[PDB]
Amino acid sequence: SEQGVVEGEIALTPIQKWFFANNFTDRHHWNQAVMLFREDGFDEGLVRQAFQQIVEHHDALRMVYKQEDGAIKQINRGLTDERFRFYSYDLKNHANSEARILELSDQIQSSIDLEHGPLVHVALFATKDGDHLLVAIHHLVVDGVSWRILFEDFSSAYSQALHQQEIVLPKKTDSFKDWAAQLQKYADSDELLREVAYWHNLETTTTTAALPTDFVTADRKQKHTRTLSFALTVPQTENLLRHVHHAYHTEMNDLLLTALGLAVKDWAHTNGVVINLEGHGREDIQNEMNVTRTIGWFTSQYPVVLDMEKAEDLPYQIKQTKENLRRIPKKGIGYEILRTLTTSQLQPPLAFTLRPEISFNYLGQFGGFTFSPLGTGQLFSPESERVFLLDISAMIEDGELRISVGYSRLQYEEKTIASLADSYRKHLLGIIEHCMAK
Repeated sequence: SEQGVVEGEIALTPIQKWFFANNFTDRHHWNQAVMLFREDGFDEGLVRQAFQQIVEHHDALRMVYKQEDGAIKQINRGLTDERFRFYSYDLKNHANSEARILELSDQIQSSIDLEHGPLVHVALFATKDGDHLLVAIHHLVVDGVSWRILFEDFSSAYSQALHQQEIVLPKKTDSFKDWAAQLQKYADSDELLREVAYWHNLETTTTTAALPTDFVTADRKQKHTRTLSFALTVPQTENLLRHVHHAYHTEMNDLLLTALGLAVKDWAHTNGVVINLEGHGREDIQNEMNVTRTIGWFTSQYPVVLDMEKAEDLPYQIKQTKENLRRIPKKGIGYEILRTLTTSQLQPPLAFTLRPEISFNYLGQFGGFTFSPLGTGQLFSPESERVFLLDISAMIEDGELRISVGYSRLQYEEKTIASLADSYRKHLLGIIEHCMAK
């Protein structure tokens, strides 16, 4: 892994190709953001010095996207242009802090220039009760794991800055340019060709059953998106984290998907649902690649087929799903590589016919700052089109496993969604109390 400054054109990864093929409205407004807080406040001269080193260290944050001849070309720029856009607000005397911060946050969320950059927007909101720091980055160069690297490096860069040290960050891992270059070689490799029989077997043995909606609409705009969330108590979560795993020796994704399949069964009255599960995507694509400290959009999407044939036997149900995901090779990273990067007609005719309507994503459990209670503002454009009928996220914060279901109000009433969420909880509690008795 080189430690210099990476420049030049990079190839579009499958998750990047999937973003452009959707043809979103205002595709420049499609970000991920976090809002930080510090009671004693931030120093803007130190925040700028930290981000000046972060964007120089992580070369993927200097990316721009050009639409020449209709095709899209992403170039990793050098240290010649601006590395980030900064916003400074002095709201120490203002009346309403939340309504003013949220209003300014949304404007910063929608002002990302994709062709000329920069893709990183940093906003500092100074109030009478501390300083709020908003960090909004376009989703094309960041994902969940990349944000954990950001929290580590920024907390270290800001620490070295106040101690009047020259900011020294850990050694660079493989660049995002090297990953995408190796991704095409692994795409045309023969190890990936050994997966075609599995994905082809999956696409032919499944029976599609459309999920019921309260209403039918052709308006998939993001402005109609609402979220219904439920959380578990911190004794229920630690039981799920420390006392229920090694009875079946499962992982987090096994128990969360088992209770999800039974929830859809008690809610939509089905026995088979195809879920669009998302993985970290930092798997072994040969060449001994290392992307532990690499920031980028590595998200891998692949359909998972849940079976609710016999929901009475919960022991048989958990073992059914646990062994269902073990059958998947390399965490499904090879699925969309086969439909976006592979340059050969695969000997078994793979058609990619599975169209999942539910998306699942487990973000994981979430040291110098603190996270602000304020929101980040609208992350997508209000005119942006919805891709999935239901977006189900899962994260652990403050010792509480908190599930969130995203839906459109033009398709579901909040009561229909609340039934699926209450059915999802009555199975999560049933699993932890069943796995703790074993």
